[PDB]
Order: sequence, then structure tokens, then C-alpha cells
Amino acid sequence: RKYLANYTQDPSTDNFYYWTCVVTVAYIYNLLFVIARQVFNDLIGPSSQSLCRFYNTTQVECTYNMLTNMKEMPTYSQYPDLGWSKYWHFRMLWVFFDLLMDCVYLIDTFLNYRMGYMDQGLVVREAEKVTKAYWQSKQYRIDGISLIPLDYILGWPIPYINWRGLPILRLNRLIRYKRVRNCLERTETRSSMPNAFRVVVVVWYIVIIIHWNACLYFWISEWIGLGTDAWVYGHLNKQSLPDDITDTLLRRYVYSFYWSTLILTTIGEVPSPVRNIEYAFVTLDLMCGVLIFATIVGNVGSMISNMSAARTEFQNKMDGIKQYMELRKVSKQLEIRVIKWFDYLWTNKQSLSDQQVLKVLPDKLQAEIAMQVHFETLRKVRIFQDCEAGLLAELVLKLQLQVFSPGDFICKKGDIGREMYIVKRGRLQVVDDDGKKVFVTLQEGSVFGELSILNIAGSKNGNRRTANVRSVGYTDLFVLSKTDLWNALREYPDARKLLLAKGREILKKD
Amino acid sequence: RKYLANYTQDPSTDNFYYWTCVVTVAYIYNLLFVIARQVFNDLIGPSSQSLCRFYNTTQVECTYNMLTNMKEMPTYSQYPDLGWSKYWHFRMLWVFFDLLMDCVYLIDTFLNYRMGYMDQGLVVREAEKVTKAYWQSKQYRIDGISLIPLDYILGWPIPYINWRGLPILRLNRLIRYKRVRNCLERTETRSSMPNAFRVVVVVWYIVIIIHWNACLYFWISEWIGLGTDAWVYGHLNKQSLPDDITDTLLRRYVYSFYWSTLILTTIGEVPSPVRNIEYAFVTLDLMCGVLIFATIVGNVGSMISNMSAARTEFQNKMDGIKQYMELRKVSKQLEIRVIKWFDYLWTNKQSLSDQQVLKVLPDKLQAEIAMQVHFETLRKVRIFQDCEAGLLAELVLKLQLQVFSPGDFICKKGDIGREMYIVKRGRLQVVDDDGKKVFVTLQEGSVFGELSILNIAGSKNGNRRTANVRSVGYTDLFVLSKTDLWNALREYPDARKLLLAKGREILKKD
Amino acid sequence: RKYLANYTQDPSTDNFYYWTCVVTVAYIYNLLFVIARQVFNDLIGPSSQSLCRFYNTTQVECTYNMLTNMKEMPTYSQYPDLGWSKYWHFRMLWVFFDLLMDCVYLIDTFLNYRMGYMDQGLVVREAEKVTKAYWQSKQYRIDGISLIPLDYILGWPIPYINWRGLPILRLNRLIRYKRVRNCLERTETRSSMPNAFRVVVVVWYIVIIIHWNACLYFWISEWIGLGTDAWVYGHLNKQSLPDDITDTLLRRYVYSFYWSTLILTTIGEVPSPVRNIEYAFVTLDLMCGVLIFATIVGNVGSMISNMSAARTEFQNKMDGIKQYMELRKVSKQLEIRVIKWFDYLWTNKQSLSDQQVLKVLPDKLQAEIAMQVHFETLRKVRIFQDCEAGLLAELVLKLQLQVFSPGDFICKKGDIGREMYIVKRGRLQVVDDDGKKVFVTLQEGSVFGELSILNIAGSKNGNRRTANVRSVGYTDLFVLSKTDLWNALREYPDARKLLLAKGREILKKD
Amino acid sequence: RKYLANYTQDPSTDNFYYWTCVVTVAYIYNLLFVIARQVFNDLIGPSSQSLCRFYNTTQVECTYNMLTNMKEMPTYSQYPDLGWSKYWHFRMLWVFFDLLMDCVYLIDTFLNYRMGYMDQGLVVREAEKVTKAYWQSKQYRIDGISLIPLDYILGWPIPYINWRGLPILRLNRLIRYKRVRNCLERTETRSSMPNAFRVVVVVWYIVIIIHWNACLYFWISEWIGLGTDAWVYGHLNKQSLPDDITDTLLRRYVYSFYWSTLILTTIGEVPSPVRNIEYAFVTLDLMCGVLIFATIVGNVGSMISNMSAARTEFQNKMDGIKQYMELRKVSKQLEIRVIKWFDYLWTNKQSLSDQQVLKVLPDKLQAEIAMQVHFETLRKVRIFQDCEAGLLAELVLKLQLQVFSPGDFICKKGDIGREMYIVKRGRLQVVDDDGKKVFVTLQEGSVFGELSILNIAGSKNGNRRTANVRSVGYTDLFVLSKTDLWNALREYPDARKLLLAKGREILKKD
Ligand code: NA
Ligand code: NA
Ligand code: NA
Repeated sequence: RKYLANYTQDPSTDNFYYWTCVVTVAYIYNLLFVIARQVFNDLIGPSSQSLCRFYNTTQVECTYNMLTNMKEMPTYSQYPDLGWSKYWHFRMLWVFFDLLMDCVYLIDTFLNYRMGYMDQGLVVREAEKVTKAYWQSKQYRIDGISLIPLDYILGWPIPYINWRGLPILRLNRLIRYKRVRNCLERTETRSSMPNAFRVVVVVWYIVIIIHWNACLYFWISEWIGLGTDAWVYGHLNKQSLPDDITDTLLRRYVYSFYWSTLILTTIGEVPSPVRNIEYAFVTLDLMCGVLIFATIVGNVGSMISNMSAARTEFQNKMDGIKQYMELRKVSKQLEIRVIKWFDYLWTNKQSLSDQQVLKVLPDKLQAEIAMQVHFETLRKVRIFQDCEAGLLAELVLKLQLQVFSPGDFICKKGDIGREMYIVKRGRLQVVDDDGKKVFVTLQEGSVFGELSILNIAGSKNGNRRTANVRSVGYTDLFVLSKTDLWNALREYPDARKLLLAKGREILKKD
Repeated sequence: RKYLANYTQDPSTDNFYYWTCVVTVAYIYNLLFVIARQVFNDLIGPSSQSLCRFYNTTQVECTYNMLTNMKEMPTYSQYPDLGWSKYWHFRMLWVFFDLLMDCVYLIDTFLNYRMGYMDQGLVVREAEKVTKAYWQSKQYRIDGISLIPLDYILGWPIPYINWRGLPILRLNRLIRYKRVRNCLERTETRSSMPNAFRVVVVVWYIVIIIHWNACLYFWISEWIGLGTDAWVYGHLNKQSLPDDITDTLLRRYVYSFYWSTLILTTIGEVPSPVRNIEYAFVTLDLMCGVLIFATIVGNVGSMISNMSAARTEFQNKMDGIKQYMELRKVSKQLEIRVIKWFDYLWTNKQSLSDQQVLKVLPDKLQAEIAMQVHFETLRKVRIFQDCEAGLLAELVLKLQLQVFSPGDFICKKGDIGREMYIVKRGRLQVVDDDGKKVFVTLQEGSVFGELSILNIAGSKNGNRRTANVRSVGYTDLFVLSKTDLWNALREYPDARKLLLAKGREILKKD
Repeated sequence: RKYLANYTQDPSTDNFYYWTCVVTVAYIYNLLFVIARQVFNDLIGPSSQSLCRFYNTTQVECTYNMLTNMKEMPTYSQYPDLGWSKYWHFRMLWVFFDLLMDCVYLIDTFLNYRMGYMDQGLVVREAEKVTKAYWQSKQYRIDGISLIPLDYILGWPIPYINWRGLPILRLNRLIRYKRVRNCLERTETRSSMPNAFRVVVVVWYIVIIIHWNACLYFWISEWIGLGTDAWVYGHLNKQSLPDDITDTLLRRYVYSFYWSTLILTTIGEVPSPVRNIEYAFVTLDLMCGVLIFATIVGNVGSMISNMSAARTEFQNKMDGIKQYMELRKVSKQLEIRVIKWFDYLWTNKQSLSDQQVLKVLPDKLQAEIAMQVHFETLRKVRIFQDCEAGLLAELVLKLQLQVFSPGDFICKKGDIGREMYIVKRGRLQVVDDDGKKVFVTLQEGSVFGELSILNIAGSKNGNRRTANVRSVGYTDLFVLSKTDLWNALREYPDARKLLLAKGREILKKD
Repeated sequence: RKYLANYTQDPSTDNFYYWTCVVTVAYIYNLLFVIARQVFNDLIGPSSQSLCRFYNTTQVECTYNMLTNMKEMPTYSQYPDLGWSKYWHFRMLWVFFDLLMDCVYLIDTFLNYRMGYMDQGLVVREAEKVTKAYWQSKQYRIDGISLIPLDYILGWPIPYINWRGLPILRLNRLIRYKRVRNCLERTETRSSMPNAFRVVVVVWYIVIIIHWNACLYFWISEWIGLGTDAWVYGHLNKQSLPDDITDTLLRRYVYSFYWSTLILTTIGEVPSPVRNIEYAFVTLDLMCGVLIFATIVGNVGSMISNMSAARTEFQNKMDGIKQYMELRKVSKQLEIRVIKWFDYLWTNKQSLSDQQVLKVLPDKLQAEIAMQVHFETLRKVRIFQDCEAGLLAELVLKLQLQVFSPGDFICKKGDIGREMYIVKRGRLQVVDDDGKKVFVTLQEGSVFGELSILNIAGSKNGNRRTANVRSVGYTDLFVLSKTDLWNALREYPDARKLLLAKGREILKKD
């Protein structure tokens, strides 16, 4: 057991993220149930009995039929010992759970004690060094000590004598929120489908908000006499107690939740304020809503917005194009051909310009990603395989995928060669004179367009396309600009030797 | 008929898009009418009779005057055989239509069997290969089999004995939605006016949404006793049955549709909830609305937004300009002149920078588009026509249209020549000394500004404008930077020969 | 008068814009008053008398006290001749005005006949050519003929016998809207304060929209029996006729306008629908509103948004900066100094990067604008004034204004000279050794930093700052990069001669 | 005291900003309390007594129990001398405060007299020059004189005879608003947390707006007979005076504030208009709200939006990345590694590209900022410390921080050297053959990658990495591209001498 005294925690383990998730469950526990325990003291308990009165006029106890359709509100008369004698299982449950959550807080604090802080990229896991880092950071001990007084035990509804119980004291536990943030932040970055999680979270915000606010309605409604006017919960406003509904805990939470729902989303179909104090409230609360919920739902909207912003960008680009063609009265054949290009461009979803990977990432990560992705396709290329050098490691960074429509000339005889293409998919044939030539077909992995780039003129043609290469269907090519090939080629003269060695043999035929 | 056994379907035909459109009509059929058939069982049928009671106190049948202004809700008493004996035409109709839709589903599945998948840009239309692709893709047979059990026939209101009918089983047909998406996606990209279609679609979403939700109101309202409180449809809430209105199917759908309209757009002018279960509902539904419709209508807004975003961008640029001139106290003549420039720039709508075509498209498509568009205008140019080479094919990519105000010097004597202009429209005159010179007028298609770019100095003037060219009205010029002309000119020395051959003859006069 | 037969109109005159503005007033006339004349036939007229009945039970005429607090709606009993005998001034007014508006339409059509269309930048003002252009464009005669049948005269409430009058026929005049657009488009581009006008316009849209819709409420309310239920205007719904209010035209338009206001902005505090037909309406209308007004007010918001987007961009940039400095724990002195830089940068509003003028405008317009603006400041510069060449015309395009904080070294001894500064405002002193040197002060218009750029080394110092120049307050400098000065300097060797001629004389001292 | 006659004020002192803040408090004073004093004349006073009547039917005075549950509104009967005899403390208070605020206005005007205007970057503090600048600017004396007539004293409720008092005259003070703007503008630019202040301000706007509007409701409600219908405040609409609430000033302001809250945020749960005039009002006011508040709350939303737009941008970039990796089916190991890179990138918040500082700021400020920040880190570098020249001053502008994942090769043997790295944090070891070499570890401040950049080949290796450098954890490097190092190195040949002097000694080992 002595090993668990000098034990140090690494912040960067998956297990720890599981733990932070646990702290999170404890947190939500408190901020959901504590306040509600404070307001609806009917919950743990009750700590008193109903004393409803029926003529035929003695005060009686509570009968589930006499808590319906009441003339006046039921007087709350307190027990001799309020509590545990009548209700035992319940209170014991709540103590087990609170005790549990608090255990989570404690264990979390022990881990905070041994948190392997990070000195220059490495995790420092040490005996006295870590604890040193703890107490040198005064904030750790300050907030950390603040939420574990366990003052709630003394504020709980126990004792039986002279104390109602202030469960609201548990609110001090709410100051550990930083841990919870560090959880959610790290959960988005894990989730396969982020915007899913990211929307679920926000729905929870709304529900807790609405919750607390409901509790506020009910508390304020307790503070003012409950059943003394048409705005405070109770028989006086017929909205909450229609005649045939029976009074309960469930009802109160239900109606209060409904009330808060409306006021916070400004439908406002709620019985109107009757005391200056209430106007104070309802206005505060209505304004609070027109700002709070404005922003909130203007974020849910933005979230479901940026979700499929790819598609939005796309339809933008395209509509631009089509507009341009309608106004300038281009042919029908050409316009059709274009829109077919876009269609196939988007039904393959290879349309991703990858400028994401380019810009945001470190250069090295671009190399390994593109490596894996195009790995098999390049694996069947003469040029990259032949050179011992990982020159490929250079060129991968700068290859751009271009899609060509079917039956269309990639190349024409007697044209300037600037690019050199490597086929990712589709098959294309070398032809001259609109057929009857040697239809030579290159499949994926093949290399062409290289004769012009390499400045060799055995037949004296020059930077001219020797043949004209045609596509048979929708073909995707890697495009490597002359400048890049050459700027990279000085570094590896062997590749020069091999590529030129092939080039002499291709120009030999001519 | 054996030819229709080995028949294979091409995904890329116009006819197929017509077909997918048909599948679409079947889909909408189901998701509109199925659920409603489930809820309003009054529709197919009814399967029972009304049994309203009037004193003077025997239970009677239904009279269209006694279904108005009722004291209590009508008891539904079931037929001996519920159904087809009394109503025949109707049920037969619904069976013909369901059977029809199902035929569409079946034919669609046979086409799915023979779907010519695309291997490397070409469509593979083959006997066993295609079917191989079907069953290798386990998802095809999984979802495809799932929606055609035809289980509805066994769940339909038939039999007469012991079965009410669960039309809701037909819901399994809803899982073919992917086909419908592939339709809409392909319809936007076809439509001449996209944003039209794109708005119509969204209006349909809203209506189906509102629809289902209405059905939900009515179902939930059936499940709770119908006419037992002030929130469930029926005589109890005077909103739906005002005294003089008669009860009907039409009414129910109408009121329920209205109700859903309000709750989903949070006007919420609707009789308030009376049972805890209903609060549960209405809150669920209100929140559901404040998110669902928030986003939806925040998209209709965005759609009508980006529609004419051209114009918005424009007014932005301009307001910037005008602001700049007011603050810096520029003259009145100059400011007027500018705003006239913008006016004519926007009344011709040739203001499109075409950077759409530039950026989004493949380079080759830019060439053919601009080819067709400027085709006639360039068709009357000496330089492009004279050279046998399709050098034009190079330059078309890099020509920028510049608009010049009337009476203003394009060129002045003794200035650096950097550009070379080709006139798209307007006419402009060569003049020296503010008139009395040889007013030489070039119309569209003409070429000038070329003497300075070509580094020839027979009179030793240099990269200097020989004359000063003036515009007579609003003239549009093609602008070709020196660097481009030259970088392109090395490739075709013949064009050099001809252009210089003209240049010597123009400088000969001087 | 024969001169007014062959008279041709120029589209590009200020007078014409005044005219289009007039056509606009006629347009608004029609789309505001026509529909209302159609609905509230009380307006022109009435064409009948009230026939209210009071017991003590004969039908009587209308008394302004008996049209209040009514038991039942007043029966409309028609005149023997309905109209002009009782009311004369009014109807004559409406005919004078309609006739007037129609005159505007006619004159507009004669101008359309003679509209000088624009052939290649110049306005073609000709006898038969213009008319040729009219009838060759079939649309001109089609829409143009369509709105002037004058069919209204035959549909007016006259005749006395057998005709009620269909003023709604005048709706055909609404098809000239294109002219009105061409007005507003041209008014924004004129207005000194655009966003003012641009907001006023939109407020008019809202009001006309709300208007028509009100008329719709009232029409539909006429079509259904007026005063037969709690949703149609009239004594039945106590919202419109509270007991003490008297019935009038004014009331109807007022209440209907209010009603439409609510339904179109979904407050919806309006008596609820009572007939299936009405639900049809109100839903149609509510949805119509949640889309129409969503967009509309989401545009008013966007308008008041982009208005002062300068300021928004600014606060963005700055908050970024301050954030950066807080996190990285920079000093206090430095941070203060920065924020003072921004303050003075924004209190002078010379902060405009002018990239508006740069990007959007033609290159020539940038030259003349900047010419005028900096005209006086440059007018007092040795270098620009001395050279006969308008070389300035080159450099003006590429000068960037840089603001420097007070007391801070623009230059330090022994540093690389890359830029050359010209002072726009402030005064700065040449000093060495933190004072006690020759404090030489350059005011605006002065030129310095030029010794290093010009590659002259008589003392062999090189591209080194000879002295160190210090600012006394907030000084604004023109900045001209070495590359620009030089690239421009090859073109004018005289400027070289003069600048170097000064340079030898400044380096002479050393 | 004569020194305070020729005393001139500097606009650019902290004290002055304190003063403007004071003027601000006076301003808010007026625009909050003046209008309310005008409307609720109950406030200062009252100037009359209540005269409520109770049968058992003589008119009596006011009793706080008889101002509850009234049958009819209380008649206001005026005093013989209305005012100061009965209420003294109050009125004296208001006069002291108004007089105070006015003193602020006066002192502000004296400061305006002596405002040191800024001529060419320097503050001109002079005797007659400043006053000259005052009166030459006619606007100063125009608006400045306009708000200090002190006309309020003559409009105050005094005199006792024949005057009710028009406090509203004080409105003329509202025209000094420019000063207040110049305060707020300068407060944002000071505040550490801007968006805090920026939101608080907007909440004040809303409250003042709502305020005035409330006053408007109440004024209009006074103008119409108060307690004559169900829309004007008073016993007639049971919303404001429910039976048990007593009538007061407090109530009026409360209810009116509530009313305005609803109408301006279109909840609109308010008793409906009863006179044509009121419809006029409420519609005006409702429309006014649907525009005013639309924009306002669409700004609070935008404010809380751009607040943490860093984080939004980040999640955008990342989600892009993860999407890309899911679709293209990259490995699990690589994907994990990436997301860990992002995690550590964002948990250090050193992720700021600093392009803010780059773009927005002057070049010199970038130098000093980065100087301070990286000061200690660079303070321990051989290269920068050794060279006497402040060459560092050059390179600081162009160093980019790159983060590398742990255990990953920064360098590999036999690769092109393009960059040269300086370690900001982390430690990394030089190793060959996957261990067993000389593990040489560089800590922060160290310099490497320099051998390849400097074109020296004593062993003939060339621009090749001699060793392969590996990281042990998450290491941050300064990256200096070859082009930059060299372009900067020509300027200081000494640095060349030293760096090469080290290079020979490192290549000596090999
Ligand atoms: Na509402
Ligand atoms: Na409402
Ligand atoms: Na609302």
C-alpha cells in the first residue's frame, strides 16, 4: 500500500480521461439535484405533514383525494421529530449518493496532489517535485480546499431539533468546474462525429438552465405565500391546479418546468404578475431570456449550419457557374458537359481540395497522411519505386488531383508541355488521327506527359507533346508542374538518370 | 423477354433521373399518407359507426346536424363486419395505390440488382459482374429486402375479425430515402434557377414536419380520452369545436394542422395543458420547435440571402468608395465621374470578374467557355487569325476586361507601355493636340498598344506610347500584360514574325 | 411642335432620373390605393346607404350614434342611382388623379418609343433607328401595351346601372415595375448616405406588405358574412368593435392594419379562427409571415449590421492584439504604447487602408483620386516638382502611409535602408547621441531616407542609415519600398540625375 | 487664480478620460431622470392632492387603503400653492443635483474653451491660439451654447402661480452626446476584458430604451383619460390594478416598465387597444420593436459570438481534418497521433499564429513585442549574443514556431536542408542507428540544422542532414527558412564569420 503513497498520475492517458468523465458525472449530479433538494423539500422527506381541512371542520391528515380541487391551500404542520422515523430508505439513499460523489471529489483531489505537470514537453513523474508544484500553485490548494468542507453534513435536514436543513450549502462543490471543461474540450476532439456530441451538450445546457430557472420560479413562489395570488404556483392560478388534478411533488416540478420553458423562450402564455416584486422578477427573467436564449439558439442554428458547410460552399460555386453561362448565352452542349463534370466531381467526394490538411497541419503530417492514402496507388509507379531515395517524400507534398471529362484530350500534338501526369484512376488511350493509330492504354499508376518536361530533343520537337492522349471515361490524374519536378530533381540526379534513360528509349521510336 | 433478364442499367442516363423522380413520388406518398391513415382511421373507412345520443334518450346513428353543438362526445360502436360492405370504392382505391407504389419499389429493386457500378471512370454493364457487386455489398440486400416484406397486407384493416389494422407497418418503406436524396441532389444541379427549387423543397419540409406533428397531436389526443379535457381535441376545448361547427374528419385534420403550426412556430395561442403527461408533451414539442424551426427558417432566410449576394457585394464595395471620397473631400467632378463608372459597370452586368470560372473549374473548361463567349469578337482580330497555331488557346486564359470612361485617355504620349489592348466594344479614336490630328477610329476587334510592348525602336523612342489613344464613349478593352504576351510568345516565333512585321510598318510612318 | 415628333431621349441624363422618379410615384399610387379601393368600397362612395334598425322597429338611415354598440350588423341597401348625385367632389378627385397617373404612364410610353439605346458605348439618338429598336424588341410593345388598356374606365363604379365597379382591373398597371427598379437601383448609387435610403425603402416594403395583407383580411372578411362570427371584422369579435367605439371606414382600415401587423410578425394576439376556411387562411398567412418577415427583418438587421462594419473589423483586430499581450505577459509600458498607437490611429480616421480604392476601381481612377487627395501635400516636394515627367503618376499608385508613435526612432544609425519616407504630417528631428547634435527638423512635404536606397558610397558606408531620425509627436509618413523606387527609376533617368545630384551634396558633409 | 485663466487642457491625459467619464455620468443623469420627471409629476411633488371619494359621499383626501380596489379613478385637486410648503427636502435635493450636473456641463465648456487641438502630431497648448481654434470652429460655440440656457429654472414647477412646470426643457442638454461617445470609444480600448464592458453597455441601451418607451406608454396614457378604458393604465384594465394592489408611483413605473418590456420584445401579453389613436400607437410601437430589438439582440448574439471565435475557428479546422481521415480510411495509429498533436497544440495556447500582430501592427511594434516575449529564450543563444550587430532585430520578424510530436524525427540522415531550427522548449537528442549512438541532447535556446543551410562541404556531403535529430517529447522550434537567413546574412558578414567558424569545427569531427 506504500506504493500508492508515492504514486504519480500522468495527465496524458486514456484512463485519466475516463476519470475526468467520472468527476463530470459527480458535477452534473450536484448542479442538478442540489438546488432542487433545496427548493422542493418535499423531495428528501417531507419534513412535515399536510393538515388539510374538510368540514363534516377538523384539521385532518393528507388524503390523495382531498389534495385535489381544494378550496384553500393545505397548512404545513411539522412533525415532533421531522424525518427519518417515517422515511428511512430514501434519506439513506441520498446520503449514500452524496457520500459517493464526495468520494469522487476526494480521489480527484488526491490525483490533483500527484498531477504530473509537464516541464518542456515531457511528463514529470516524481516524489517531492510534483507536490512542490502543487503548493507553489496557490490556486490548487485554494479552490481545491474550498469545495470539500463537507459542511453539508452539518447543514443537512439532520438534526431533528431546530434545523430545517440547508442543502444549498453543497453549492460550494460547483467550483470544480474547470475539470469538467477539460473533459468536454477533450471529448469533442475524440468523437468521430463531433457535431453530434456538440449538439447534445447544448441541449443539456438548455435543460439545466430551464431547470434552475424553474426552481427559481418555485422558490420565489414559496417565499411569497403559496396559494395567495394568481401568479404563484397553487390553487389561485387555475393554470397549475385545474380542478380535477391532484397536488403533488411531480405536479410542482412539472408546472414549474413548463413555466420556465415559456418564460425563457418568450412564448409567454402564462398568468400575469400581481405584485410589484413579481414584475421585478418576470421582467428580469424575460429579459434574461431574450438575451440568454437568443444567443443559445442562435448557436444551435450555427452548429447545424456549419454542419454540411462543404455542401453549401459547393452549391455556391456551382450556382455562380451556371449563372455565368446563362447570362453569356454559351452553347447547350458545353453547359451540359460542365454540369456533368460537377456532378461526377461531387458523387465521388474526392473533391476535397485537401487544403485543410495543407494549411492547418505541420508539414511532416501532410507527408505521412498522403503517404498512407495514395500508398497503394503510387506503389505501382516505375519512377518512385526505382529511385532508392525517398524523393517521393518530396513530391507528395505537391501533387494536385485534376479530374478530366470522358473522351476529352488531356493532350494534343504540337502543344507546350508544362505538366506531367500520373494516373490515379480511369484508363486512357494514346491515339492519333481520331482512331486507327496504336491505341495504347495506360491504367492507374501509369506515368506520362514526362517527355516534354525533360528538355530532350533527339527528333528536335522541343517542349512539344509528341502524341495526343485521350481519356475513355472520367479519369483522375496527379498533376506535377514542371517547376516542381525540376526544382526537386536537382537534389536527386539518379532520378534524372533513370527518367532520361526511359526518355531516350521512348524518343528512339521517333 | 429473355433480354430483360440480362438487362443492365446505366446510372448516368437522363431516363434514370426520371425514374428516381418516380421513386421519389412513391416515397412522399408513404411518408405523407401512411402515418395519417394510422392516426385518422376515419379515413379508410370508418371501421365503426357514431352512436350519438339525443333525448326525446336512445342511442341513434350519426346525423350531420347532431354532430354539431354536442353535449358529450359520440360513443364509437363497432360494426359486425367493420368495413368493406358499406365502403368499397375507397378501400379499393387505397389498395390500388399502395400496390402501385409497391410496384415502383419492386421495379426499383430489380434496377438495383442490375445497377451498372462504375469501375475506373467507365460504366460496367455486365451479366454476372453486376450481380456480384450487388451481393458483395451486403447493405444492398439488407436495406433493400427490409422495406418490401409487404407486411402491410397482413396489417391492413382486413381481416374483418379481430384486427383493427396497423397501417403504420408501412413505415418500413421509409428506409429507401437514400434514393430520394440522390434525386434532389441531382435536381438542384440541373435546374436553371436552383434557388427556386431549393426554396420550394424547404417549404415541403416544413409542411411534412408540421403534418406529422399534427398527427402526433391528434394521436396523443386519441390516446388520452377524446373530449375529456380542455387540451385534447374535442368539445371540451371550445377552440376546435365552436358551437355551430359540425364535427368531421376535415375539421380534425384542419385543427390539428393549425395547432401544430402554432406550437412549431411558437406563437402558442393554444389552450393550455391539463395533465402531467401533456406538459411532458407540449414542452417536448415547444423545445423541439424552438430548435427545429429556428434552424429551418434561419435557412430560408440564408437562402433568400445568398440569392443576390452579387448585388450585396457590389453595394458594399461602392459604399466603401463613396465613404472614402466624402471623408477625404475629393472634388465633385471626380466623384460624379466615378459613380457614373460604377453605374455603367453594373447596368451592363459584364462586371462579373469571372473568377468563379477561373478558380472553381478545370483549366481546360475555362478555355472552351471563354472560347465560345468571346468567339465572334476575337474572330475579327488580325493577330489571332493570322497565326496557324492555336496560340489563342494560351492567351484566352489570361485576358482581363477593363472598362474605361468616355473621353478619357487610355494612353498618353510619352508613357511606359506595359499592356496591350484589344477592343471588345465601343469605338475609340487616335488623336494628338486635342483634335485637328488624324482621328483614327478603331472599332471592336481591333488591336493596339502593341508597339511599346514589342521592344523595337526604329525612331529610338523606346517603351513609349507613340500616340495617345482616346475613348469616345464607354469602351471595354481586353488587357494583356507584357509579361504574359512575351512568356507566351517564345513558344510561337511565327506570331513574333507577323506582329513585328506589322510593327516595322507602323513605325515606318515615323 | 413637329420637333417633338422626332425627339429622342437620352437614358443617361439627370432629368431622366427625375422622370423615372415620377413614374415611381405613379406606381406606388396604384399599388397602394387601387387594391384598397377594391376592398373598402366605402372609400369612393359609398355606393349604398346603411339601413340600421332601432326599435321604437323600422329600418332607418345611418346615425353616427347608432353605428356604435350595435346588436346586429347594418343591412346595406342600395341607392336608386348609386353614387355621384350624393358624392361629387370625391369621385371627381379620384378620376383626376387616376387620369393624371395614366398620363404619366402614357408620356413614359412615348419616351420608351424614343429611348436612345446604347450601341458600343455611345448613345444612339436617331429618327427611325430608335423606333426600329423598339419594335424589334417584342417585349417593349408587349408589356408596354398591356398596362394601358384604360379598361378601368369601363370597370369603374360608373355606370349607375348593373355595375358595382371592379377597380381591381387597374392592377394591370403594376407590370411596369421594371422602371421603378431602375429608379431605386440608381438612387442608392446617388445618395450621399446610402444605408439611410436603403433602410427607408425597406420600411416602405414592410408597410405596403402589411397593407395588402390587411386588405386581404378585410376582403376575406367581407366574403364571409361580416358580423357572423368571432374572427371576421365586426360586432362579433369584441376586439374590433368594443362597445363605445363607433363603426367607420377609419376603424376598418385601422383594425385590419393592426391585425395584419400581428399575424405578419407572429405576436398573434388575435381572436382565433372559427371556420375551416379561416384556418386555411390564418395558417397560410402565419406561415407566409414566419418566412416573409423572417427574411425581411433579418435584412434590416444585416443592413444596420454592415453599417459601421469598419468599426467592428477594428475592434476585432484590436481585441486580438490585447488578448495576445495579456497571455504572453508583455510589459505594461509596451502595451500602453501600443494601445495609444491604435487610439490615435482611429481618432484621425486616416486609418483607411484604401484597399477599397485599390482593388475595386480601375487603375486610372486610383491615380486621379490619390492625385487630388495628396495634391497639396506632394505639391511641396522637391523630387516630384523638379522632374518634368509625370513620374509621380507612377509612384502615387504605390505609396503606403505608415503612422509612427512620438519620440520613437524611425531610423537608427548603422541599419539597412530599404524604404524611403515622405512626411505627410507631424515634424521630426535629425539627432545623434540622444541630443546635443544638430536637431534638424523636417516638416510635412519633406523627403528623407533616400541616401541608403540610392547605392552610393562616397564615405563607403553602404546601404546604411547615415543618421538616426526621430519623431517628436505622432507622424505620418509615405513609404516607398526600394524595389518600387528603382523599378520606376529606370524609366526616368533625369530623376536619377537630380536625386543623385542631391545625394552627393548630402554625403559631401561626411 | 490668474493661472487658471490662461490654463490649457491636454486631450491626451488619463485625467481627462476620468473627466469625460464624469460628463458621462451627468449625461445619463439627464436622459434617465428628466423625461421621467416630465411624465411622472408625482415624482417631484406631487403638485396636487388625491380627492378620492367614499360614500358614508363627500370628497376626502388620500388614504393608503382607499387607493386600493377603487370603483373610479381619483380626481386630482390642486393645492393653493402647489409644492414646496408640503414637500421641501425632495425638491431641494433635485435642485442640488440638477445644479451639480449643470456645473459639470459648465466646467466641461470651460475645458472646451481651452482644448489643446492637435497640429501635426503635437499638442498645441497656447493662450490665444486655442481660443482662436474654438471660435473658428463655429460648431463649438453653436452646440456648446445651445445646451446651457439654464431655461429649465424658468420651466421648473416653480413658480407657485400659473405654471405646472416643463421639466422636459432640460432635453436640450442631450445634445452634448458627442463627449459621451468619445468616452465609450476610449473605454473599450482601455478595458482588459473588452467584450465584458461591451456587453454591459448594450444592456444599458436596452434598459434606457425600454425606460423611455415605458414613459411614453404612461404619458400617452395620461393624455387619454387615465382610467377611461382597458388599455390605459388604471383601474379599467385589471392587469395593472388587480383588486388588492394599492395605487402608487412605484406601481405606475413598474407596470409601465413591464408593458414596455413586452411590446418591445413582442411577447405582447398585454390588454388590447381600444381607440384608433391607441392602435396607431401600439402598431407604431410594435413595428418599432420588431426592428429596434431585432437588431439589438442580433448584436448581443453577435457579441457573445465573436467572443471565443478563436475556439470556433479551431474546431472548424479540426473537424475538417478528422472528416478527411475518416473518408479516406487512413490508419488508426496515424489518426490518433494527429489528434494528439492538436490536443497539445491547444492545451498550451501557444497556437496563436500571431498573424494578428503581424498584419495589423506597424512593423516596428512587431519587433519590440516579439523582443520582449522571446527575450529570455533568445538571451541564451550563441549566434544572437555573439554578433555585436542587432541583426536579431531583423530575424525576429521572420521566425515561425513549429510544434513537433514526441519520438518523431525532426531530421533524417541524407535529406535536403532548407530550414534551421532554434529550440524554444522541450529537449531533443541527436541519435544514429535507433540508439547506441552518442545521444546528444539540446535543451531550449540551442541551435541546430545550421550545417546544411551554410553551403560548406568539407566531407563533400552537401545540403544534406549530417545526423538525424529526434525529439523526446512535445518540442517547439523556431523555424528560419534558408532564403531568410541568407538574405539577412549578406548585411552582416561578421555573423557569417562566426557561424562558419563553428561550422568548420562541427564538420571537423567528420
Ligand atoms: Na408570442
Ligand atoms: Na403570444
Ligand atoms: Na413570439
